[PDB]
Amino acid sequence: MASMKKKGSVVIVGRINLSGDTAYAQQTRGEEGCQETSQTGRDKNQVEGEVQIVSTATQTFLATSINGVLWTVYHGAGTRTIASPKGPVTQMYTNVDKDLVGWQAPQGSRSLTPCTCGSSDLYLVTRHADVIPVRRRGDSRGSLLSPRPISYLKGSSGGPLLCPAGHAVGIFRAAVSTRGVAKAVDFIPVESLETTM
Ligand SMILES: COc1ccc2nc(C)c(O[C@@H]3C[C@H]4C(=O)N[C@]5(C(=O)NS(=O)(=O)C6(C)CC6)C[C@H]5/C=C\CCCCC[C@H](NC(=O)OCC5(C)CC5)C(=O)N4C3)nc2c1
Ligand SMILES: [Zn+2]
Repeated sequence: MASMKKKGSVVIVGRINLSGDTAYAQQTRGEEGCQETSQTGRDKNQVEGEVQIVSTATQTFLATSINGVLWTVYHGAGTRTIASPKGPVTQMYTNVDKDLVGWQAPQGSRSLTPCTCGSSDLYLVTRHADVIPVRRRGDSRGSLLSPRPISYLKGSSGGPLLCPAGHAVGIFRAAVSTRGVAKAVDFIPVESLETTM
């Protein structure tokens, strides 16, 4: 069929700045430039940092570099390429059973180190640069110390859960809610990433 369309690439549209004493979101590309970059797959913007804000034509979420792989959720990215300076980059990891995908980390990004602390005092980083204390409750669950409406977590899948030392403990996947209040989060453990690799 000569009519059949191709889905666009995932596009980096900003980042969560964790460099200093204050966490804050930065936008690096507007909606229109995102639209064109998604269709061409050609993204000339400089990439920095560990947590990227990413978008498709219809969804926005996060992606996190750990050990030289930019990781995110399958329910956001599907099987899509990511835009890069030389054109679309095909996924190097895809696992729908884990809700997980990964591409080679962009040039200029910084990678988080996988946590080996065994600590259960975690920190979730959201797309609004909120740093949310989370107590680990199992291999893939943690409770929010201060619950809040799921609205505040929407769009943060693909972001990191970090240990007190700033290592990557997991990738935020799903919210566990009661009457619209997020009491707990479900995440992909970093060990599951390390095994996928
Ligand atoms: C298609 O192929 C696949 C393969 C595997 C897969 N595996 C999943 C677990 C999954 O789940 C769905 C997406 C996910 C998010 O919503 N993810 C974010 C998020 O932010 N997404 S997002 O906005 O960035 C978006 C949509 C990308 C743009 C983090 C939340 C934030 C708010 C959630 C509010 C309402 C939703 C509450 C819900 N809860 C829950 O399902 O609990 C289950 C469990 C743990 C047993 C009890 C929930 O979280 N999700 C539902 N889809 C798939 C799909
Ligand atoms: Zn650690």
